[PDB]
Amino acid sequence: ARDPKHDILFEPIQIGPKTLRNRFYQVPHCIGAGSDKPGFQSAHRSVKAEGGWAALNTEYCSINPESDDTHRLSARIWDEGDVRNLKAMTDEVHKYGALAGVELWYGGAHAPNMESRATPRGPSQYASEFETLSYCKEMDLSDIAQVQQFYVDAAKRSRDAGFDIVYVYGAHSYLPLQFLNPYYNKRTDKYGGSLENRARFWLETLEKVKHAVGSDCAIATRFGVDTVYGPGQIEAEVDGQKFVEMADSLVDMWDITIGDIAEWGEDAGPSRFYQQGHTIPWVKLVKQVSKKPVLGVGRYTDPEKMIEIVTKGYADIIGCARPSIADPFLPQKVEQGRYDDIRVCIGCNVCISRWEIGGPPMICTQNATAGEEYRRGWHPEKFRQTKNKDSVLIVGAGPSGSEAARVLMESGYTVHLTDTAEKIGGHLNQVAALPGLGEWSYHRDYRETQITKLLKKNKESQLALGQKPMTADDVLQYGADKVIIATGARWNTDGTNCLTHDPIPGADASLPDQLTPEQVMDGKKKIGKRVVILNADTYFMAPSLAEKLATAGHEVTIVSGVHLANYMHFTLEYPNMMRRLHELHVEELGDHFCSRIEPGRMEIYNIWGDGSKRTYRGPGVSPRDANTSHRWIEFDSLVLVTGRHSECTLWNELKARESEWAENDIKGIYLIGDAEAPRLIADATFTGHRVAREIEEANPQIAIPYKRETIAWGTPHMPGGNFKIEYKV
Amino acid sequence: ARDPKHDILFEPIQIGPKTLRNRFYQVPHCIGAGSDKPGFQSAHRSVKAEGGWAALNTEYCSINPESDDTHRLSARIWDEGDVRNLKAMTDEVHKYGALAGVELWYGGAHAPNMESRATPRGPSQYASEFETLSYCKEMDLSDIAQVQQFYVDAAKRSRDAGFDIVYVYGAHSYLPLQFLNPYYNKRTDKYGGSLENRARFWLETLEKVKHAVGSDCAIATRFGVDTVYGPGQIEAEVDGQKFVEMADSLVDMWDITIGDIAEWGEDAGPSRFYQQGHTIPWVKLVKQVSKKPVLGVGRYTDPEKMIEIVTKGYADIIGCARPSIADPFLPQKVEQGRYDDIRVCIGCNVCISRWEIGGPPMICTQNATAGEEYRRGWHPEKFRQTKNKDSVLIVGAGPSGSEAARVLMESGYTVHLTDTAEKIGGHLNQVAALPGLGEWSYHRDYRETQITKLLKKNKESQLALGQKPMTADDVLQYGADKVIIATGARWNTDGTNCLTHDPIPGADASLPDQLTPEQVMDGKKKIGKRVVILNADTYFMAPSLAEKLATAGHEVTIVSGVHLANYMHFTLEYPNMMRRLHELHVEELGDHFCSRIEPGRMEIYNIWGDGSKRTYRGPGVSPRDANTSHRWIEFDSLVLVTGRHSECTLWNELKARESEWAENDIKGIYLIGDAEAPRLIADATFTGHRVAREIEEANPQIAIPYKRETIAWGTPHMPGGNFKIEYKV
Ligand SMILES: Cc1cc2nc3c(=O)[nH]c(=O)nc-3n(C[C@H](O)[C@H](O)[C@H](O)COP(=O)(O)O)c2cc1C
Ligand SMILES: Cc1cc2nc3c(=O)[nH]c(=O)nc-3n(C[C@H](O)[C@H](O)[C@H](O)COP(=O)(O)O)c2cc1C
Ligand SMILES: Nc1ncnc2c1ncn2[C@@H]1O[C@H](COP(=O)(O)OP(=O)(O)O)[C@@H](O)[C@H]1O
Ligand SMILES: Nc1ncnc2c1ncn2[C@@H]1O[C@H](COP(=O)(O)OP(=O)(O)O)[C@@H](O)[C@H]1O
Ligand code: SF4
Ligand code: SF4
Repeated sequence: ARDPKHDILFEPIQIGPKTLRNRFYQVPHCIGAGSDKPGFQSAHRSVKAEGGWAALNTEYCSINPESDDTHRLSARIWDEGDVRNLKAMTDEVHKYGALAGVELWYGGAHAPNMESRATPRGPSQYASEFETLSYCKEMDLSDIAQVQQFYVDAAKRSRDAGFDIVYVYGAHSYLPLQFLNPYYNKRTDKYGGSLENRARFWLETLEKVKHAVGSDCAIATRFGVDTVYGPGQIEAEVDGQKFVEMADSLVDMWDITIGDIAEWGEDAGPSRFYQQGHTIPWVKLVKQVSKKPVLGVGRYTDPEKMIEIVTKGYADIIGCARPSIADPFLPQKVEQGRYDDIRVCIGCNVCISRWEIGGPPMICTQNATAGEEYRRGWHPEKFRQTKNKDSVLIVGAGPSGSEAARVLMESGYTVHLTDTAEKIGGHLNQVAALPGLGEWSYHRDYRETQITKLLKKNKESQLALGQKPMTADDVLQYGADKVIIATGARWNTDGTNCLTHDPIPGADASLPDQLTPEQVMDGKKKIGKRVVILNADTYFMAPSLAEKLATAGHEVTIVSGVHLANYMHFTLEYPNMMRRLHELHVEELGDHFCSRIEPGRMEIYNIWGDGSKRTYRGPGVSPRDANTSHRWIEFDSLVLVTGRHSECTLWNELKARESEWAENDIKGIYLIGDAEAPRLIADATFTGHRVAREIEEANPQIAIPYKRETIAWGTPHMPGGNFKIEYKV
Repeated sequence: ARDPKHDILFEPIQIGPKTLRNRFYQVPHCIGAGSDKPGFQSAHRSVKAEGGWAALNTEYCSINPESDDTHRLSARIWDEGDVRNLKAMTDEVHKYGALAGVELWYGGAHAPNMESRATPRGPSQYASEFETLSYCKEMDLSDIAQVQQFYVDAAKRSRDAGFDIVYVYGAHSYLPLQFLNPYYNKRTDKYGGSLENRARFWLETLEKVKHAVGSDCAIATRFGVDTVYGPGQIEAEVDGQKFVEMADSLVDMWDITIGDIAEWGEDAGPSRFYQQGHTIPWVKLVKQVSKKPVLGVGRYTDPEKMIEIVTKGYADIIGCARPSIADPFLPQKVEQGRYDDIRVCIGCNVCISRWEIGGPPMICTQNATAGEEYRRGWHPEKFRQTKNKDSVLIVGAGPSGSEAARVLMESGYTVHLTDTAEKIGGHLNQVAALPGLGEWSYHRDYRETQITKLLKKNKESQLALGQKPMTADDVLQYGADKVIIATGARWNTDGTNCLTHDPIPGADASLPDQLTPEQVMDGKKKIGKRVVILNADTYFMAPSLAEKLATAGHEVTIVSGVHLANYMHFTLEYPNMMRRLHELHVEELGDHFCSRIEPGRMEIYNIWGDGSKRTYRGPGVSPRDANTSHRWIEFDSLVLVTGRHSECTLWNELKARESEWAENDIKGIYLIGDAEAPRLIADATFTGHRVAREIEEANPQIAIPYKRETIAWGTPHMPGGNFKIEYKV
């Protein structure tokens, strides 16, 4: 039963001519579908509609070809073909009684236009601080009228597509905000200077959009109320609140964010730096002066926090993006009082990293069905029930093993999950202990909670933790119909890395002065004062250990052969991470790797040290002059973060003795997660989810085909268009 | 008439059961089309078929979902949908009497599989040196059987699609090469160790493919004969030649390359480092031991060079990739003796940069129609003729103005091209003078040659160089019906940059100790010993100037607020560029920018110097602790490379006096190229080509829409498939 305190979250709220059934609102957010993958777009949004969310929005939607984000993927409302594709989403969302919204976007120079090759226009000419080679043309008065017209035309197509909510997008430093912000706007005419002038472009656009579709659609505006850069850009109590007062009568609802685009991690707060509700100080400032419904994201996943902001008058609606990805059924579970079934977002930003990389579909660390709803037919809360009585033994309870266990149990199988470790979680139990990664434990907390309750539904299922390591013989005679090996991976101990694919002479983590990430995290092995971290990995391990060690008083130097924290650019953690390492005085030696290690010292070299000229000098000799940049640096302790290797000995033994499987009535043994190949936690979780869903297929080791959303030759995107080659001659 | 010496280039050559009509062969190369953009794929290849190329190949073609290059785009031959889409290309190519080929690809860990989420397999487990977070599973004997079967199935699907040539792709360190190369292969079974064991995987695969389609298709293999890393990887005179001897009986033709994947710029040699025929020393070693037709790329654009390699026995066929993109009609022009009509590739690698970025379609600096054949209907050699007598005045003869002039003249308009400069080329004349960029001149040599020739066909047209700068009055009273302003851009002189969008206090290129790129290239202003280059641009200017000054004896330090030469990662010039700067002792100070400048000194700061923690402290106050990393550095001369701005003064005046156009019989004035917004030379060229093609449209300032190749909701990619959402429950 739902706690009566949460009843307020289920009261309807009027937004202009529309009514939200409850206070759960999915703000606009990327998923890697746009108007190019209609199935993905409709399935992902409609499951949330089924899940109870009051309104579902598309991601930023380009109003015209001159605002093309390629290589990144945005939605598009350019023509009739887009209207058709996007309607599939509004139709499916309406089916479950929810509203559908679109976020009208024009990016200025922030849009690289790599597909269209068109020229972006802006208030003044500038080179984007995000897309450094992208420049825009300064707009004259007719340019302004024309772009405003693009918005009107787009709003009209949106109504045709079935959208109930139309946004004039002014967050993440996009067009309307560029005119408002002096950082971009250097004009001296009526569209620049004073706030009245700087606000003019936005005010006129809102008015024109309202005039065109305001009777049929709710007009909302997304606004970056503070750029969080201090004086120089937008400040909430200066221009921020004043603009709200000015535009209040034209808008039906305010959707608030903070930050710009280069650092939008200030908005999409990674759990590494920000807790739930991190945006409250800025968001509440809007309610204070607005007379319209206000909402502002803040990684809300806890109903207690949700009621707090609402009853305290900080917001009227609960806007979420990531929380809705991790759990499309969040509203329903709160309504039904099923608090323990809520799959809480861990704020890892891996979903976002996909958008930033440009082009690939979204994936989620918690929800392995995100992005898979349409192409694989995986509903996050509905599982195909087994008709047989097969039992499954799962060796390893990490992200992959525990997810496979959870899905199989949900499907009705009898499962036996075992691990030598005392708790479910595998390597993730160590990872969440790294500085700032505490919330990543929700991944294992959820699986622990779920597996425990699922055990009550089938007494033949068993959970055996803190056990002795399973052996080949133990597995063969266990008596399970099928076996899933999810034994994980370990960090290399001999220097093996992606640059050479070979060990490094002198690297041995069993030595007193060398450690692996595991040895550092266990905290038993002593670590000297001067620490050198040798890195060949582009994600979080090296910087996280550097932070941990520096805060403990060690002198840290990171020698990196690959771009340090590269992947963190995509998760939006990079800027604050660099600032953190800087305040801790961590020295970084990029573009360098190690050729040999000795006790207390190592020889490093610049990776660009070979001669620039290539000459054919015959066999046995390099075609470039020798690298002579080698130099030795000393250390008290050397931490090796060179790469990982699959722990697949058990698997290898079982495979060698495959002929014995039949004799023991073993129908199949499958290898998943890091034990198959070291992966991102999200993908490790996915492999477990997949073998569980496809356990009855011919070969669960390899995935069955998924529906592909690619154009079919002979079918034009434009209704009634000619698909054939036509040269203009 | 064609020079008799070039007759040999038109002799047919037998490759297995197929015959090449001449020696012009387009090797496989990316274009950003794959199987996702069938129109782009068929049009781009067929124009070359019409241009006389004997055979046209697709780019690398994935044989199975576990070799998915997303975010990069490759062709795919996974199912019937792909066969349908790819057949569009083979049909169109056959229409012009040419053969079509497909390059079967399996990438190992080099394929990040971001769309499929599948696990790649390889000879041993390793983390790709290219995709550092991508690991593969070590293959057992059944894995090997299964992957070889993938190739067979792909080959069979290829034959169904109408391909005449089927490749087993073993270049760029892909699968077959991974088994042959000790760098990847650490196996101890019959597939590792000795050369015969290392070659086993490739040999078996070739044999199975030949057996499956060898009677209907020619079997070719692409091979990286030398990884150009010296001992440790493949060496031409060691394993290289021997593998050729072993496989010779199985292949119908050898397609040779050099280098790996991380640095394939060694293969696709940038003119900055390599001249035409740079691969010869390696390629010739193959013909030395082979009995089958050999071909090896080398940026061949000159017929004199083409006949040299053939008559000297270095190769039997002329394989080209880039030269075919710059000029789809290269073969026909040679055949007809029209040597001066050949549009020579400048080896800028901008086409390639688009593939590396991942997702965007290809563009060409020389050929503005590349990628536009299908979507815009632009044929590179056919222009729609005008039916009126309009004359067009073009102010500025740089990349944009000269291309607009060329296309207008080809279309039959009377054109008046003028510039204050002595010759055609604009800023490109200074750029080609930078160290190693000499071949970029071909862009202006081509336009100079064509314009000169086109003037002869219309005596009303005129070329006026070395003139006084055109003023608004001059333009208004000139007498032309339409005017095109192509006045270019200039580098900023006040420190204005993408980071702040404002000038830097103390920045003034008129002072004796500060210079702009133009001042450095003119070589008149004196430059002191210690030079500091302040950079905020991510392409070639800062590195090139640094090289130029260092070779001249100056002590150079580059202070960069953006990732130095980032765009060069995409053009494949980065590795050799960094080695060059290192040899020249150029110091780099990344992650730093400039707050203020004084005579002989500048104050710099670390861009990550602000506090990592964000706290709301009200208006007027920054939410982060202040950056205190500021320090002063000295210099004798400071070179400013902070950004560019459009030179649009003339345009602005004309627009202000728009009311005067009608009375002077001026129908319209258009702004193109860098004057509209600083662009890459390729896009500047594109703007000129576009206004020219659309001069008769309602508004030539804005492009008319192009055909979009996006799926239409309601049409499944799989023929006979269901497009509706279907959950597996
Ligand atoms: C995968 C992803 C992509 C995003 N892209 C958009 C976008 O298209 N448009 C937009 O206005 N905001 C975008 N957002 C930002 C979200 O709207 C939101 O402001 C952010 O995720 C914080 O909300 P949350 O803390 O509830 O996730 C994106 C967020 C996510 C998760
Ligand atoms: C735009 C582009 C993409 C490429 N992609 C491929 C590819 O898919 N498969 C392949 O084997 N080679 C690829 N290449 C490499 C070319 O096949 C060729 O080896 C290289 O460009 C050198 O030939 P050229 O000097 O005549 O251009 C690519 C080259 C270009 C120009
Ligand atoms: N022989 C074994 N018997 C039981 N548990 C094992 C055995 N070998 C490894 N494990 C357990 O398997 C788990 C693997 O988890 P983890 O490394 O997180 O992998 P993944 O990320 O693939 O889920 C670890 O908790 C480890 O204790
Ligand atoms: N007022 C003018 N009259 C004539 N030519 C001009 C005038 N202003 C600039 N130019 C010329 O216009 C040309 C612009 O070329 P460029 O900078 O290469 O631009 P783009 O790359 O756009 O073609 C330069 O050669 C410059 O001399
Ligand atoms: S990928 Fe991570 S941050 Fe994104 S919704 Fe999932 S758990 Fe949340
Ligand atoms: S973009 Fe450059 S390197 Fe590529 S085909 Fe064109 S001129 Fe050649």
